[PDB]
Amino acid sequence: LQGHIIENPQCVHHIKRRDIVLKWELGEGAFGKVFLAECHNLLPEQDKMLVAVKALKESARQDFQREAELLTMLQHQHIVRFFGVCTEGRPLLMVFEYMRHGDLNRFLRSHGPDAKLGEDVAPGPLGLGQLLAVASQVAAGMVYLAGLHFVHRDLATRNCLVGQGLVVKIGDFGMSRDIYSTDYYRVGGRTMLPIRWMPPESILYRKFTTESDVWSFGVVLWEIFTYGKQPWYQLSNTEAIDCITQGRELERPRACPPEVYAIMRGCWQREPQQRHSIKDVHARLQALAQAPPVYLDVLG
Ligand SMILES: Cc1ncc(NC(=O)NC2c3ccccc3-c3ccccc32)c(-c2ccccc2)n1
Repeated sequence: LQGHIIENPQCVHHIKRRDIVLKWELGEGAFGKVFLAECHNLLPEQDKMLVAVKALKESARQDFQREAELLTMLQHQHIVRFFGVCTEGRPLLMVFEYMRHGDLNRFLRSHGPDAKLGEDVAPGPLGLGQLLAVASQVAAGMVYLAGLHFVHRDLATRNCLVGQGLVVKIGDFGMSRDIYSTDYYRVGGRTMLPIRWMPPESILYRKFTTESDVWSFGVVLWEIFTYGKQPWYQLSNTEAIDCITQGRELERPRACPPEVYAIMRGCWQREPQQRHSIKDVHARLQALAQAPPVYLDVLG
């Protein structure tokens, strides 16, 4: 499964069941459901705090232990915080920080020109500075994963979360194939591929590396500047496979300056070895994110 942390061949904190108090469901997938909950005695000078709890729907017990081990390793400002597990009785639970604004795709769409309707964001569409801040934070999380030699394989805005103060982090609760089924191409009986985010070598040769994740980051950058639109939305799944393998590139979004579109094309070099590194991509976006109003006003 592309995006499943256990596809990486690289101690776990435990929380008592009495310390977790379920509030309501946030979502559900084929592997289980997610709830908002209050977690007691988790962090000092807080006493009580909101968390997102993933409940497991055997080999699944072994998958759970391996997932928990890998999630414990990931500790970064731009990776969704994993607090630990609850193993006393059933269902087994995984506890994560709660991200108020939900997934990045939903956040972009709700703050784009097609939205229906102010604590963390100004009225109307997200400005250039805000779009650059979002992009920079996702790149920072990808720099951290590249540094640990982790290959995501399902990087996309749906697989990022947005918290209070527009803090953006990479992470998901394993429900993207259920919530965003049209973002995947169904092969056989259960295989679902995020082809629109995949480079030619991943589609043609099934090779996944730090470089295929750079390509996916370029597509993320494109989703950010189109306010969450699906890449190749005008194409069917087979038509998108044809365009990607033929070497066609996503058009410059209207809200995207040429400086940013350059960073996107740098992620989309046909040859994996010639794609810019995530360190270089993050350095450029961060520089543009923290540029003074005088400098990015002439970019916009
Ligand atoms: C069946 C299925 N399909 C996709 C899934 N998604 C992931 O493994 N996402 C990882 C990930 C994968 C690469 C790199 C980083 C990170 C990361 C970081 C924070 C939070 C979550 C993740 C899961 C799943 C299993 C346990 C807990 C949460 C999700 N389960």
